[PDB]
Parts: sequence; structure tokens; C-alpha cells
Amino acid sequence: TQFDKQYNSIIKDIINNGISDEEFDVRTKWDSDGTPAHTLSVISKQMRFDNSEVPILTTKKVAWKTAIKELLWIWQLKSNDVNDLNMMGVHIWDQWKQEDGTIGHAYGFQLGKKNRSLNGEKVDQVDYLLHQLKNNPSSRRHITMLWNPDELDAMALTPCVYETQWYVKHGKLHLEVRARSNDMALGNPFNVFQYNVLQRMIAQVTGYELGEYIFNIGDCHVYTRHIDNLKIQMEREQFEAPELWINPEVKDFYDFTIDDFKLINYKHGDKLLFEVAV
Amino acid sequence: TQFDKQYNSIIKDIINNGISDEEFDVRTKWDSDGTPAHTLSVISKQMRFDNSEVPILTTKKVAWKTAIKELLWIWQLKSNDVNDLNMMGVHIWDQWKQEDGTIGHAYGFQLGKKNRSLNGEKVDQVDYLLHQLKNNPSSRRHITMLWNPDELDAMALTPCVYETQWYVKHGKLHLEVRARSNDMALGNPFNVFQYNVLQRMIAQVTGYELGEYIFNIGDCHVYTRHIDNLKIQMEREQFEAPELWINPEVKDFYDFTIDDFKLINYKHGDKLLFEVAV
Repeated sequence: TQFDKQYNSIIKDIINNGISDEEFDVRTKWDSDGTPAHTLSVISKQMRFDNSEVPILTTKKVAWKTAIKELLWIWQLKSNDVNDLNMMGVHIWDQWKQEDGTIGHAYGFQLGKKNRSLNGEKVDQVDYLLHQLKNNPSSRRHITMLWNPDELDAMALTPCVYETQWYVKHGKLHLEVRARSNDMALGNPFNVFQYNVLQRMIAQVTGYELGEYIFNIGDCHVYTRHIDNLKIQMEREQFEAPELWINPEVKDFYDFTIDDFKLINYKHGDKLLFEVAV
Repeated sequence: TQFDKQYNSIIKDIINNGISDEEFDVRTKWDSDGTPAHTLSVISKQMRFDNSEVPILTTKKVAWKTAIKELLWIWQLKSNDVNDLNMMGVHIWDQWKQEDGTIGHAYGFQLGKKNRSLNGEKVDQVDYLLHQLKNNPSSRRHITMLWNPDELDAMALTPCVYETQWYVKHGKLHLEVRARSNDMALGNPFNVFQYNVLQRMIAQVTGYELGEYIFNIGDCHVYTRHIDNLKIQMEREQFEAPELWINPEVKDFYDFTIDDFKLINYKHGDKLLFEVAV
């Protein structure tokens, strides 16, 4: 499982049977000129790895160090306050800072709400899951929801990767991920790697061997101007999947820290610039 | 797109590469003896039709006439009360009838919740969709969600087909539905057809040509006792797709009646008996 070949296959598939939206306005516009930027979309795309290798490109450098720090901000710490991420030295989310520096009732908030019952105990979403995975590995009800229909209005923004369903089958743990939308150029490579690590963290606290990693995209897209540098990317030579060292000593999920994560031998291609749009 | 051609494939696969769950217990047990009745699953299975034909079985009789009535009760009526579904001539849900007669804060109740805002107004999941469809076909947030995390503990039961994502591209309404887990034998045929009817309904009241139809399932299971008759279903002869008639006079989504539908020429195979397990 290279992730490059798969990543490539979809990009190349959009450039050939893609669908634009020139015949539509609204939203996006560049920062370079500040006016309309359209896409090329496709529906229902699936990426499934078997955890042979580790989901990461070699044709470009991925901010893996930061991915994990973001992942932890949401899942482990369960925070809606960016001031907490600032302490981790990450300023990517600074743009959505609200009056109180939060993103409202989103992400870390939705993963922290104590709305479920577990033996006469108000528990949050993640906590619940953890327990069910060990005490009831047969359930077809292992799912996490970030798209709370009752709180879409009180959110600074709607999440892309809003859900996941876990599947315990034969001492194995399988994870399926669905994002309503996903910028193939920027966010996807990030998000793929980002969640795999999560699968790995859970599988260590519950002791189930690594299963299948299924990642699905709803509105798979590419910003028009991005195409040219993407074409270059699909011409760059690939590399071997770097071994990814995680601290073996950890027994509890809430005892993890960034220093407990390492990527051994991350050889990659030079660099490529992609204009940001909003 | 016979739906048979694909269905049989999913079945033929669950037989040869299908994971068992004997090792596990809890839940599912027959009635014939009332004890341990487990499955054989496969993960991340997806089906898709170009809508050339209508998705429906020919090797067995699907009680289509009742699929719609159920659908209707939830989307058009948006009710959690079974008595309403009773008056329609259905008693297939009387089992979960709670103390009050409503299956709780599940299904229809969710769709009905006035949680979203639009033009200084409080709207439910359903209406909002209908608005943004014509008032914003480009959006990447067209999502219906029954799986509300805040109310899982308040539902008489959890939905199999819980979410939908509509995509609008080039005057074509596109529908993708997600099923957490499904029983290929009894329940699958029912749910697939049921939602292709839902598409056509919405596709008309807005005014968009019929798009692609995607349907995927997480826990794609089959019961061990059923294997027997299924090995015969696949041997049965297949028929031609019956033309579904919808009243053209309808323009509003709430102006439908069961009589507004009629399945022209539905030739099919004989009968297969599948025992119920809960």
C-alpha cells in the first residue's frame, strides 16, 4: 500500500473525467488576484489500505509532525479552544479564531460532550467507543459523529472528516473514514495520514491487530490553477514507506504525547507551491 | 443495471471471503429455537446505478408497495408514531411501539426537528435541503443525518440507512446513501429500491434530470441459516425492469399519495422462505 499510486490514480482521474463548475459562482477566490476559482469534481472515491505500509506521499513533503498535533488537539485533549493548539506551536487554525478563540461547538467539543450512558455514568463519545471495543467487539454500531444536526448553526465551520465506523473482526480492528468534501491537493494527503495514526493509537490500547484502512471521499475535487504543479508531482519518483516508531510503553490513550511519535527515514521530492484560495 | 447482477455478486462474495462471528455472542437469535443466530460480514461494499433501469429484484418478490409507505411516513410525514403508519395498512413496525406508541426520537422525529435556520426562520432537516438544492446547487453541505449523537439513547432503535448526501452537478440531482450495517437477504432489497423512489421524488419537485445513484454498506452481513435459499436465488431466472409510474401533476413534495405510484409489468420469480431472527 503506497498511497502515492492511489493518490495519483484519482488526481489523474479527475483531470480526465472531471466536472467543473464555471457555470456557478459563490465562495472561493484566490489571494493572488482575489477572484473566482473553480474545480473539477467526481463522486464516490475510495482509498483502502491494509496497513502494510503507512499512508504518506513521497512525491512531496507532508507536515506529519503537525497532523498528529492537530489530531491530538481534537481526539485526546478534546478542545475547541485554539489557544491550546497555540501552545503546541501550531498557527494554522488561527484564521477561524472566534470572539473567545474557539471554533464554537465543533470538533474537540463534539468529541467531548458527555451525552451517552455507560453503566449509570454520563460519558463522552470517544470514551464510550474505547470501552465498547473491548467489552463488545461484535457490535455493528461503532461510529463517531461530528455532524451533529442540532449544532451546525453554532459552529465556526462544518468539518470535512465528520465520521468513522470501527469494525472488530478476528482480533483485527478496521476503520472506515468519510469526508463530505476534500481538497485533493492540500488537505487529503494530510487527512489520510492524520487518521491512520489514530487507528494505530486505538489498536494499541485495545490490543487488536491492525486491519483495513478505508478512506472515502464524497466530493473529490481539485482547484483549477493547481493542475499544472500537480502534473509535475505525478512525474516525480516515489520512495519507500518510512517506518513509523510509536512509544511501545503506552497503555492508556490519554498518556500519549508528540515525543512518543517518530517517522524513520522520510525521503521525499523537492518542493512545490500551491496558491491558497478561500 | 439489473441490481440482480450486482446483488448476486455481493452475496457470492460474502460466501467465499466472508468473515464469521461465531466466536462472539449477544443480540441475534432465531425464533424457531430462540437462541444464538449470528452472521457473516464483509466491509465497505458499494453499489451504483446510472438510473437506466430502476433498481429492483426479479428473482424474489420485493414488497415494493410497502417500501414507499414506510418511506413516506418518515420523509413526507416526518412522524415517529406508528399509529399513523398503521392507518396506512402497515404493522411491520408495531414491534418497537413504545409506551406512547412512538419509536422515540428516531427516524421521522429527527427529520422533523426544527434545528436549522434559513432567512430568519427555523427549518427542519428536510425543508432546508429542498431550498438549498435550487437556491444553491453548488453547495458541499447537502447532508441528511438521522444519527444524532445527542439523542442515540432516546431512540427505540438505531437506523441502518441513516445518512444521505445529495450532489448537484450539471442539472443532475445525485444521491449517495450510507448504511451502517445491512442484512442482504431480508432487508437490503427493500432499502435500495426504497431510496431510488426517494431520489426520483426529490429530483422532480425541484426540476433536475436523474443523476447517478450510489449505495454503500459498512457491515454487509448475511445470516448462516439463509445461505441455503440464497444459493438458489442466484440460480433463478431474471426478468426485465418494470416501469415505475409517478404522477406528473405533482409539483410539491408534500403532495404525494400512495396512488401516485404504480409499478408497470413486474414479472418475477417464485417464493423463497427466510426465517426471522432478532
